[PDB]
Amino acid sequence: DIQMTQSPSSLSASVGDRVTITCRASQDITNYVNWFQQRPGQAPKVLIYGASILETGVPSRFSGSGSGTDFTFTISSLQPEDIATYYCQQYDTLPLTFGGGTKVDIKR
Amino acid sequence: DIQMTQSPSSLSASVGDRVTITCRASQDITNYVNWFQQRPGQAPKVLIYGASILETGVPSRFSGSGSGTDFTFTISSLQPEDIATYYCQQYDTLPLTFGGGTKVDIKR
Amino acid sequence: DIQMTQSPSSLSASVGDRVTITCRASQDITNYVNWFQQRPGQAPKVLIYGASILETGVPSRFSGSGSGTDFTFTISSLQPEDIATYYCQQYDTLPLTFGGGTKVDIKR
Amino acid sequence: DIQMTQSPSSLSASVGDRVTITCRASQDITNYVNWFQQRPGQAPKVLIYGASILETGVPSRFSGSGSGTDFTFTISSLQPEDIATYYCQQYDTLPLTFGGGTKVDIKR
Repeated sequence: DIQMTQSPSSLSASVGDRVTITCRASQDITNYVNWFQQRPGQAPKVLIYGASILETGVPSRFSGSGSGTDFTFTISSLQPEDIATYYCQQYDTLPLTFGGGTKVDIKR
Repeated sequence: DIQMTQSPSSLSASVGDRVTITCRASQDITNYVNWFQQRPGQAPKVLIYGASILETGVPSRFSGSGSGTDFTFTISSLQPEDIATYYCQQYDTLPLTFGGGTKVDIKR
Repeated sequence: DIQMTQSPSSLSASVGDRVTITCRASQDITNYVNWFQQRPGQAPKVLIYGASILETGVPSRFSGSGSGTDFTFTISSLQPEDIATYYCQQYDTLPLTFGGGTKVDIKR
Repeated sequence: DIQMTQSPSSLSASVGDRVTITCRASQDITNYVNWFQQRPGQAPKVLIYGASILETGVPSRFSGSGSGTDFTFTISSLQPEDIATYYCQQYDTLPLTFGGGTKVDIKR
């Protein structure tokens, strides 16, 4: 359908680091991308929608960009609370496919 | 902001057993409900879209029904391999929202 | 002295992915940065010197940039041979300090 | 391209023992030799620079000598914690090059 390739699949970094996650769509999805945060045992939580629109009450350290086939999710300055798996989801054409996830770990 | 309520939050079924999980919408979403299967350590996989339409290559023991606000998801005979967390997601109104998920487990 | 902060400290990706590694220097180092590749049990091998100069016989998929305090190492398209730990080293002021390394793993 | 030859490639010493590793330069590098300690899973750490100058906070059982092309690195009494791979690096001529390293181990 529309394939979302997400990289890296895992990353470990330290607090205050910049974290960049990408998503490449199989075809032009314009800016129909959701970025979700999923803490363990939780349900994916909308961070960014419309590829670059931050959901109300989401720290400004999270940002997204791109259009077309290449999207970027940036965590400006990793904070101890950010441990989780991040996902991109295209909502352009059904089925609304998800990239593979990026497991973010924070080193002591 | 459509809230999606899902139950039960956890289950423990013996393989062979039938499973029904529901999603109640905080409003009329017609039939725009995605049902996902999230395996442990993997990304959410589309099982059903359009509330009842099965995805290509999805086992038929999986069925979806509902229209409006109430939706049901059924696994006809829990397989050893159905163990995962299932989620409903609304695609009516932006931003797309998920229900809390249901953690389906197998007993011994 | 001069502190090189490198992120991420670990990453796992797939073949054909773009990989971006950064190094932030404590102070202006101009373009006095070495990027090394270290396969297990091996000695660090110079990939890039002068921050952006590729060492003779190094695949063009490896590139580097930046000046001042922010340097980037990019692997254009990860290849199965690239499994290793990557390091930045500043050679501006003694002692010639190393960033913390990025362990690159490739998922099947 | 200065080649740096280092020996031995491996050692196995009993704690208390004295250790000498050398680095022969493929040419005259005066005294620009770095000696690094690379612990298992960590980045290279500067022990000696300027061939013989000890780094701030470095144990004195570590000494460096040589000028020209031949350099020696000595650990006066191998500590349980000296287990690592040591490396010499020339900083005379670009690009900076490392010797093959010496994997110092402790016996039982």
